[PDB]
Amino acid sequence: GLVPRGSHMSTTLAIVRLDPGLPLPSRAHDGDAGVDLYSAEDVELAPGRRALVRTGVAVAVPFGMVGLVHPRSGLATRVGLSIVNSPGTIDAGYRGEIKVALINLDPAAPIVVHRGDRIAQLLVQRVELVELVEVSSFDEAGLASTSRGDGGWGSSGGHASL
Amino acid sequence: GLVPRGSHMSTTLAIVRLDPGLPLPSRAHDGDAGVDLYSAEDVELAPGRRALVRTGVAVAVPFGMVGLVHPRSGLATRVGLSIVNSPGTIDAGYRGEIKVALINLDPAAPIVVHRGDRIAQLLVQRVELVELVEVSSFDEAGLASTSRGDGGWGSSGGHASL
Amino acid sequence: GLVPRGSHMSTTLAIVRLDPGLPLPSRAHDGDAGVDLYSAEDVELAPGRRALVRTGVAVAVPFGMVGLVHPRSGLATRVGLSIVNSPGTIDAGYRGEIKVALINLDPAAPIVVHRGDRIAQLLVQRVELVELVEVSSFDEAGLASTSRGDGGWGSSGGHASL
Ligand SMILES: O=c1ccn([C@H]2C[C@H](O)[C@@H](COP(=O)(O)NP(=O)(O)OP(=O)(O)O)O2)c(=O)[nH]1
Ligand SMILES: O=c1ccn([C@H]2C[C@H](O)[C@@H](COP(=O)(O)NP(=O)(O)OP(=O)(O)O)O2)c(=O)[nH]1
Ligand SMILES: O=c1ccn([C@H]2C[C@H](O)[C@@H](COP(=O)(O)NP(=O)(O)OP(=O)(O)O)O2)c(=O)[nH]1
Ligand SMILES: [Mg+2]
Ligand SMILES: [Mg+2]
Ligand SMILES: [Mg+2]
Repeated sequence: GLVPRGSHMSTTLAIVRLDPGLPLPSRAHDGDAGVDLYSAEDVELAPGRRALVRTGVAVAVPFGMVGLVHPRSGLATRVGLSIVNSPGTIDAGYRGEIKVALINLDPAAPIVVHRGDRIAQLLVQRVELVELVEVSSFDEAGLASTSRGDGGWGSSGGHASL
Repeated sequence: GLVPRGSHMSTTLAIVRLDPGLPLPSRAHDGDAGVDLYSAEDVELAPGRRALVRTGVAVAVPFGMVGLVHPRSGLATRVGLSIVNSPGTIDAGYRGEIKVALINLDPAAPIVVHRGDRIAQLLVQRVELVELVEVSSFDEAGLASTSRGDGGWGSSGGHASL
Repeated sequence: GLVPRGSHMSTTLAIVRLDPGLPLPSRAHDGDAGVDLYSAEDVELAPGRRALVRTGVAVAVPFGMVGLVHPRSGLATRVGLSIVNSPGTIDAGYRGEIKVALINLDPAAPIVVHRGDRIAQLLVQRVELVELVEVSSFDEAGLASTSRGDGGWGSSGGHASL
């Protein structure tokens, strides 16, 4: 129960298990970035299909932070599982159930998810709650020219298509 | 106009409305992680098709930060809308128009986007501007062994496929 | 070799080039959020197919941070290249090779990746290593009501489908 001096600053996350039959989300290994979310339900996804899957939890992301729902890498490579809105963006004011928009990006093999499978991971990070300052031009804001300028969308090269 | 003591530290984001006919991006609710980006154009996406869509804004993400373009959850589940390069990564030096690489992941129904629809959200976060230190092995860097080791890509289990 | 007073706080990332024939990952422009990852191999992706591609590097993300593998925007729009598990989540304890789960989201044109192409970018950010506090209800935790409440999944509108 002792908070190591190292962890004095670590953030608490209130969580409600809407489905008490599932374990609390946990990190697979010390230092892992996210806690794994469970599926509360059985669902089968044919190739190309998506589903909105309940995780059985609600959280209270602190004000000034964001929760982020990321796909797991193993299911992504092994069976083509993804998340339509990845990274899913959990707002600090949200008090509903976290759901995951799973999608089967494999062309031929269905994906079967069972209740209690670990289907995604939840990260928590600080976010800047931006105050927009509208300007007529970045010059007017007295901003210096930058190296990148308006270069984007492959401008630096690195593939034959670019 | 008073900055609450709580918000003293909040980050300003210079923004140019390249399309002045669109509202400034805004947070839907207090504490929300992102501001919603508008489409500056009408575009129809057949199943499987993608488009590079103008948002009508340019921003100056502060040095030491990153802008992040995330899909909205409702369009993702309701109509299969996604973003090919999600999360889109807006560099601090970028001064061009923010564009969104929308894609229709539904197998059968086209997606119609109208000018003035909210099609994505923009977050701003700090980023570590990494100094790489090349080493011959993590041992040489005197790094301690870790629990995870070289485990990845589903190593912790949690689905029948893994 | 002088660390500018401005960069005193900048984070070092230990890296092993498992494939020494590839350049170290680098930022395309000052201030860019990520370093570009190379492919260590040649791979051809037919429409809809995915592959697990080696980058030739291993890193040691600091404890309290996360590495994030993001797609590049140019390949995403030009040829439909994406990443199945985007954003890929590199844990601080991981000492294996970084791999990228590339996928071809174009319906008709194959994507050819050559060894030495820049196929993704790696960001490093702080992460909150969450301590979960289970509560019976957010009321019990004495949390105030929020504007958003349980609204999600398009609740704020902004498209005809919502
Ligand atoms: O969703 C996005 C992503 C990028 N961009 C712009 C801003 C960003 O700084 C720039 C380059 O983004 P990436 O580095 O993610 N893509 P890529 O490496 O292909 O382009 P470049 O070669 O210019 O770095 O493109 C957008 O407008 N929207
Ligand atoms: O794009 C990625 C993502 C993950 N990885 C490696 C490093 C990360 O620490 C490890 C596990 O990532 P995930 O936790 O996102 N996937 P999963 O939960 O399936 O694997 P594990 O069960 O090992 O945690 O896989 C990559 O090499 N590239
Ligand atoms: O993966 C996710 C993403 C969002 N959500 C919930 C929490 C988040 O606060 C809420 C809204 O998320 P978005 O803002 O990303 N989507 P959208 O803009 O469509 O919904 P809203 O109009 O309610 O903001 O939906 C999930 O449960 N899982
Ligand atoms: Mg994992
Ligand atoms: Mg929203
Ligand atoms: Mg780039």
